[PDB]
Amino acid sequence: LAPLPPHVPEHLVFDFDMYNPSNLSAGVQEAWAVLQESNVPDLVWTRCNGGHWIATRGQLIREAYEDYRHFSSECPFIPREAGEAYDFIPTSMDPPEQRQFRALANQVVGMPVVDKLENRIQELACSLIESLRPQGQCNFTEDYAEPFPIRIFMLLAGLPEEDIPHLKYLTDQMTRPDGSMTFAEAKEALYDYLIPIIEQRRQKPGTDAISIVANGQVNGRPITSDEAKRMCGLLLVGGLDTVVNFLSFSMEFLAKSPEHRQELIQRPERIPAACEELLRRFSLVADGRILTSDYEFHGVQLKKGDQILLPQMLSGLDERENACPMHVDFSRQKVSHTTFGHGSHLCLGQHLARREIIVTLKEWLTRIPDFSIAPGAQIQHKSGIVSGVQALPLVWDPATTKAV
Ligand code: HEM
Ligand SMILES: CC1(C)[C@@H]2CC[C@@]1(C)C(=O)C2
Ligand SMILES: [K+]
Repeated sequence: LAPLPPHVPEHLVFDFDMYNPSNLSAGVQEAWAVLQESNVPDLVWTRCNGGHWIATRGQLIREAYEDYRHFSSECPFIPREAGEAYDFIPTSMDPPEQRQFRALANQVVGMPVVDKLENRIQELACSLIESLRPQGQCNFTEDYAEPFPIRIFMLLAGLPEEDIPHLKYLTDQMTRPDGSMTFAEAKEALYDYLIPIIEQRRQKPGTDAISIVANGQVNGRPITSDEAKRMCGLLLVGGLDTVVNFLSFSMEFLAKSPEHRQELIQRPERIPAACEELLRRFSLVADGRILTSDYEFHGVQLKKGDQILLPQMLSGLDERENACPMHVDFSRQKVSHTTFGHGSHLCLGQHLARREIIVTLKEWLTRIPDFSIAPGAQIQHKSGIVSGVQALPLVWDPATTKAV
């Protein structure tokens, strides 16, 4: 708890801690939605994590993500020193300047590249699921959620699988620090890892993601080694944490909900619609922006330099955006969310994520149609810049499964 700044009023203080929320034991999204109770203002100030604003409603979150003249991406993380050290590209930049770099990032993770990776993403998911199928049980986080997305990103990036444990450790410190590393120390470690590779790939350009970034042009002039490093690093973080945690949330839910399992087994063409409704319900990111000047937003005076968390998770959980928001409805008519962000920084890896998510649902449900949480397990969630699931022990009877 940091001492309250002169310009912030007493009645908007809502001491929420985003790395360790109060009702976390009930589920991390539920823990965040305490911010949407009837008794909580649209925009509150928490004194936790150095102090910062928290917009709690989707109307405010979208407007702040659209207004980059006031809410800048230059310091997008909380606590302030992580936000200051944060210099990844394209995310730490605002438009107009941001735009050249994003186009280049889009060339290595976009839709055309999801199309090239189609065969491998399918192969690997079938493969891992087939391997687990006869055991009748798995540790989902470790046995699928991590290895499926991660090995596809290491593949794209042309990096050896033996590097996963180091890299995933650093990525987790940047999003759910355990205390052992500052955001800045984690980031430097990641750049240290990428420096030589970028240089090798500048000499002998290849087909992999690092080569493509590193030998790229940003609106016609050559990227520097420095800028390639700051783009590559973002890419690794993006490919090593969000899909991984997202898959666990979705599989935890299906494990507790036989009727939803039955719906996709009966009607698999509903899987894309169900993925979007799961991305709404089990949204997991929350980063934010910094004020470029004094500004009055929805009746609250914001001070130049003030940080504001704009939880991308909160927009589709808001009852004002979706009726009965904690309810999963695959037939939901207008699935509204900001799970993949909003404004000029819209997730560039969202096509790759949706493909991994849909392939996982289809291929898991095809081979292991029936499965549940292990008896006696209480699933724990974790909060931070990206929220996630600590471990997910699943069981099933092999006699009900099929090799495909
Ligand atoms: C469920 C999975 C994912 C979710 C929920 C998600 C969400 C987001 C969000 C909320 C942002 C914007 C943050 C901000 O405005 O500060 C973002 C940006 C971005 N994401 Fe994702 N993401 C996911 C997967 C991925 C993947 C798999 C990649 C591939 C490496 C990726 C790469 C990026 C990049 C490069 C940006 C930066 C866009 C810019 O700053 O212009 N993401 N993502
Ligand atoms: C908030 C994010 C998901 C988005 C991509 C990776 C991430 C952690 C950032 O650093 C940008
Ligand atoms: K910064």
